[PDB]
Amino acid sequence: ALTLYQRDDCHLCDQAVEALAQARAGAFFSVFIDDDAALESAYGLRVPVLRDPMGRELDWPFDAPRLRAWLDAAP
Repeated sequence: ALTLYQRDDCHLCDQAVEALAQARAGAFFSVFIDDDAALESAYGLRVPVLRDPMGRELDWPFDAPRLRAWLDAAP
């Protein structure tokens, strides 16, 4: 499963969600940075950001082909 770091009320984050569906990425779980100072400082200017089990990260912007390619480029 992937980890999608995002914040509440963000069009870019909603778009990442759609990219995950269109690229047919597998399972993913959202982690909202809003109430986490540490996550805010680390991803506050980058969200939405995708992170895989290996620890690799893909920062917005990314469309279906970039996402699907990033996934297939692992590990």
